Amino acid sequence: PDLLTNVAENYVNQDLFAGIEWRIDQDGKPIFQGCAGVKDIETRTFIPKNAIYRIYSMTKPIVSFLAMMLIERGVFRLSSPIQNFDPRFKSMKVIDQHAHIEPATALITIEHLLTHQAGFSYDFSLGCPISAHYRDAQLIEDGGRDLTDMMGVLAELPLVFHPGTQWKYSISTDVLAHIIECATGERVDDLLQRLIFDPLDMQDTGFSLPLDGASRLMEVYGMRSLHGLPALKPAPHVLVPADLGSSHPTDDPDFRRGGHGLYSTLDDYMAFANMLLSGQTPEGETLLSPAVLKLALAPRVHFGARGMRINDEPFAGYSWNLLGRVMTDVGAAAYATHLGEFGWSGAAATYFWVDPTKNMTGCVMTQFLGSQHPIGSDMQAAAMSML
Amino acid sequence: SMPDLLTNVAENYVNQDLFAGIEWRIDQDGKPIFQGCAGVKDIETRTFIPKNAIYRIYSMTKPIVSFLAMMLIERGVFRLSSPIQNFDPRFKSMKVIDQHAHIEPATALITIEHLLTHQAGFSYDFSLGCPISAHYRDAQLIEDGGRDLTDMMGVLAELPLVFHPGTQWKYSISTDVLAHIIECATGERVDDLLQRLIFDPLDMQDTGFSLPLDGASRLMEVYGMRSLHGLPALKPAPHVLVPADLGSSHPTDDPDFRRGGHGLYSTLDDYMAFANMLLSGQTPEGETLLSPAVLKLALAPRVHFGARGMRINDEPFAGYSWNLLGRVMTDVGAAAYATHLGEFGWSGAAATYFWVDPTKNMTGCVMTQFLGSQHPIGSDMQAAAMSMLG
Amino acid sequence: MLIERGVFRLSSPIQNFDPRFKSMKVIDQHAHIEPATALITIEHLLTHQAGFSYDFSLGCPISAHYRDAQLIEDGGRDLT
Amino acid sequence: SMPDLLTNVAENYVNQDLFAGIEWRIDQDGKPIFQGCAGVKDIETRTFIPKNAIYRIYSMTKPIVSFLAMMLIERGVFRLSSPIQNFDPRFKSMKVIDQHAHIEPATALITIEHLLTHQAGFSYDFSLGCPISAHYRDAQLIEDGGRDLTDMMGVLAELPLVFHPGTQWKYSISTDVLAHIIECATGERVDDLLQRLIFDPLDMQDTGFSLPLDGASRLMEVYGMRSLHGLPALKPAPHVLVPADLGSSHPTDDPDFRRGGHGLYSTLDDYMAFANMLLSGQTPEGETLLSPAVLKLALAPRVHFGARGMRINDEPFAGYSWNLLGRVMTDVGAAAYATHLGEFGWSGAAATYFWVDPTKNMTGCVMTQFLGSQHPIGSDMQAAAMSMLG
Ligand SMILES: O=[N+]([O-])c1ccc(OP(=O)(O)O)cc1
Ligand SMILES: O=[N+]([O-])c1ccc(OP(=O)(O)O)cc1
Ligand SMILES: O=[N+]([O-])c1ccc(OP(=O)(O)O)cc1
Repeated sequence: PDLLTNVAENYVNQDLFAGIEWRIDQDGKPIFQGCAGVKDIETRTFIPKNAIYRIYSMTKPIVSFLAMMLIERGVFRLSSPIQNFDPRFKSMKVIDQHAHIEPATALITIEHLLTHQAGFSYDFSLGCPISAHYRDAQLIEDGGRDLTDMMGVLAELPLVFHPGTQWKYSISTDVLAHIIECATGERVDDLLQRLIFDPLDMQDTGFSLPLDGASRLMEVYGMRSLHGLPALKPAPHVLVPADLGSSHPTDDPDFRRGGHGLYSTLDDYMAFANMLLSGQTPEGETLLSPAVLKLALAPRVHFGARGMRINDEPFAGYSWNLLGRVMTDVGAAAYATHLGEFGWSGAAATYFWVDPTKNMTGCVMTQFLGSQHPIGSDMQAAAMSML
Repeated sequence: SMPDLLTNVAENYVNQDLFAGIEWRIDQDGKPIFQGCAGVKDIETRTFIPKNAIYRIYSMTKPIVSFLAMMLIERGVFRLSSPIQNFDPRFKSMKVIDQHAHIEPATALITIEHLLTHQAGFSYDFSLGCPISAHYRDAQLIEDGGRDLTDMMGVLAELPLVFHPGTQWKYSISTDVLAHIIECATGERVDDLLQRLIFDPLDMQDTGFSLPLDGASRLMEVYGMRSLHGLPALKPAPHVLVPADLGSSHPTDDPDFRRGGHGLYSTLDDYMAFANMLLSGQTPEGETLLSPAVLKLALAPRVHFGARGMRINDEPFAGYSWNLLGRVMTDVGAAAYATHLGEFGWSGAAATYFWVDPTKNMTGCVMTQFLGSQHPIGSDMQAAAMSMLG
Repeated sequence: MLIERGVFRLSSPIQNFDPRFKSMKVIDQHAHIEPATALITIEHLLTHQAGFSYDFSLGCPISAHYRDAQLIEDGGRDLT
Repeated sequence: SMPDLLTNVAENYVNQDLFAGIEWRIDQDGKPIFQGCAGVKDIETRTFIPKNAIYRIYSMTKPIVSFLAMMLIERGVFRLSSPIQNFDPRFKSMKVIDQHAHIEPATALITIEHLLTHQAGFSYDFSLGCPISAHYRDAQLIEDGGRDLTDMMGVLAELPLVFHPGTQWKYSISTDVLAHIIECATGERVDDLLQRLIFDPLDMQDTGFSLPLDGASRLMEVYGMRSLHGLPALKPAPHVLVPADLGSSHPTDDPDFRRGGHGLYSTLDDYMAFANMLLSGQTPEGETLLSPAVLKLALAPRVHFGARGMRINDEPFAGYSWNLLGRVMTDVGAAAYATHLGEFGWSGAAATYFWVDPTKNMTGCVMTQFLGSQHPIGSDMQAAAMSMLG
């Protein structure tokens, strides 16, 4: 049966998500797709054609792919120290949970940024020795602050471990976007447009809305604590519109970030996902060589007993490569997958995957912050089970 | 023939514009042997240090409330092993948070002993890098001095600890929890218990959580830029003699203000009475406040530290272990300033400091008011006194 | 099959379906008892990593209490 | 000037309906310095505590049988290193079981020293979570008091140990094994040996495994809900003053009942005679029961514990190590109630407790009958006496 529809319709019928779209492609063509629910529960408008989503950290694989392109082109390399491009990142310090501060004993590199092993953290990180100082500095909160200036403020704060030595999901993709700007003399949104979006015909993807985008923007729900005091337990899963403050503007021509901030559509994100199966456009234009794509996808960070975790939530059987998660042990996985399946997700519950063993890609688009229901993994499992 | 190094230290500090006013006294065999004063009550006015000047002693409150706990143990109200949840069920089912966002139930009950040793897993609002201090600040545990002790404890009780009770050491709000548990166990207020069991018998008439009737004109001005409850600083505040803003954390005339870990006003003379008593457990007249057996139980080294040593916000207390009342010198060859084996006492945020040295039958106290001092005046005065007493 | 059908998932805490399994404790061979520090999941049950034992388990810190409770012995008792 | 905290403790316990009747005595320099009684013989009848009241002292039997072992060592019957299998071949070829169902041969012989230190690997029927206690209960080792010591030991000998002899510590039935090995080595009965070598010389006329002829009317009633040999409890039995059913585990008039780890009846006065003797190894008249060298051998700390400390059924004995006769205080800074370095003694299941404190030439004993007390009356009485003796 159509497990994907059953999952999505159950979520809508239980008042857990307002609206959901999905598509799964094989060999670059749709084999499953659908939608459930509405754009917004307040007026129950149907999900529009080419509906627009805040994809949050699904921005990261895109910005990471751009960095790989610049590496291939010789702009910098995995081992390049970031201080070479912005000296504000010379002389970093490292703080610990016992209030001890000392100089970093290793320089932060491009590779560290792409692997979240640089020692940065995130404003919303619970129990973190530095997240209070991120919150005070409004790093995530102040969406109106130019990328360049936000980085100056971040650069003055201590890391939470010595670069290279541990893993922690972090604001490092934003650092990467900034370093890209320093290295190229170009803005990251312009680079993304020219090198990735245009070639893949992703006309609806950017850090601001298309001129006709307002009526297509999905409403966002949920109570997650994104820049306030980190919650000691998850907020109740209730469909109430989320307040994004000034963290995520719709029409700021200078808003650009590395770790979040893109608006996209299901169709646009599917084009990016399909490309990751080969490094080419559908017409056959190369965006990244097979060699460098293999370098980007190979498992690079391996995890101990407790596995990969973010705010203590597990990613069972996953390792980290230069673009996001990668399945390295089906016997440890918590939901259907195959060896080498890779991808990432976003705070508003958007999720995608690429499964090279099946030449398969999939994406679930929805808008819920702080979900207590792992819709992304439920939809991947459903799709896997339908092959 | 040794010169007066005590006066020299105090004088230099005042002449260097580092502290406004400083008073000190060192007693031996219960009688003053060195004493002095330097500077003024306040720098704005240069009013002279009044007779019986009054100081906010902050954590020098801790040895007093700890001593009261020991008296109650001696009297059978509770024991070191008593789980605090027996007296306040709000402390049943504690959780423990870590630096990786992981929360789990505590695997051990918090006891009276844990509170007196700072091994309960509590923290403090100003603790830099702490997995929970952000939640303390949001709750305004320290900032909101007007909140009753009992109500503040209800808010604290809902927060997780930062390690499992008994398994580590971290200087903390646990003495406030102890003051509260004392009230739960006895059905009395901690300020009344302190008044009747300690202050009255020792004639400490100027000591309490609010100013005496004639106290306002005797209150020393407090200086410095330490932030007691704001975002913890990444480096020490500059040492500048500017008056400190205490907000509403340390009221002068709130008849219900009472705490375990700070909040007392006292005077040099009153505190010396307490310190001298600690040499024997008796009042000068010979009333026993605490038997020699239980005083020995309280002073014996109880928490021992591992290479890193005892630290608070990463500042070292070199060669010190912890007993039920505060610090205790356990290795002179690791000490960072003059002392003798067994020397004990504590200090307060505004740079007040005292010690008791049983090998010399000596006590010492320096009183001053500076929050966030970059100069360890307490240890400098102790070292000076040690150097002067053979 | 029920996982494939979406009834629950490997990571589902069992207490979500029967709250009698909230607040489990853990015993050891030295008589020490403490609260469990992790919730039991469907995956734990399928892998025998939940911490349960068996009435007939020799040397087990809890099998005596299973035997006293007749868990295996009392076949007539309803599963629930 | 210190008030009578001993009477206060006892009184409160009786007035709170927590214990039926309590007697205590503290001696210094071999003469009574504090003493008293509180409550009644039995709550049903409220009969007053009789003269020379008799108590089941349970594991306060252990220091007595241990002391007899030391006398026999001094006399050359055996040595600390003697393998017990030399005296009873039933203890040849022991096995060791673990919590994972694995059984293997013991890699070391059990010695006299192992039995006196509870390091032989034996356990006890009531031990919660134990790899072997289920088999002890099936065998009715404790329950069947009517079974001769010699026969019970044959049944025990067939069971595996829970660790290899010498490698760990667990409070156990090993003192019963010792009593038995004493009988094997000497060809005499342990009760006769105790009578001749210890009770007679110390004039302990009311002490033995059966009641004196006029004993029944003097026997204190025993209360409480602890289950001595049933399925071990997952949490403490409620503390309720209801008479306890001892079944046939503790007969009053069985001329062959004798054990190493429990079973003696005694009186406060008789036990104080034993305790006082332990200060010197001599009778009041000056007969040597045990030379100073061997008494020192017996009292020196012999088993040292690792962070977790000494525990029995997970209850702590904080700051205590173990010597050949029972507990010994080795760190006052880890102690959970007042004491001095070197204080030693033991206690019994029905809440009887005694201590000897060589630094004060002091002994103390509290007698009461409550099985499974949730209130540590023994330690409370010790703390009270310590507080009263400077
Ligand atoms: O900017 N943000 O609010 C923000 C940025 C990144 C986040 O992380 P994610 O949940 O992995 O997308 C979550 C929130
Ligand atoms: O409440 N307070 O502001 C506060 C309490 C305790 C303190 O700790 P101290 O520096 O050891 O006195 C410091 C400040
Ligand atoms: O035989 N018994 O019933 C028995 C034997 C030993 C006991 O151990 P205790 O509590 O240390 O006296 C308790 C009970």
